[PDB]
Amino acid sequence: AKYVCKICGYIYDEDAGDPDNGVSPGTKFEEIPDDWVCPICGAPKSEFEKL
Ligand SMILES: [Fe+3]
Repeated sequence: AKYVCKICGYIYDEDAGDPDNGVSPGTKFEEIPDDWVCPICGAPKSEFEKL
């Protein structure tokens, strides 16, 4: 699945993950640590919406 950051437009793709910030490819959005934030704008997970 893909989620968009409502603040800046960054797309979190579960297939790509966010390796530079400790999230390997395949990690579901729900499993990402609660302290992880948008790598572009710093928005918390609450500001993402599932596409
Ligand atoms: Fe963002």
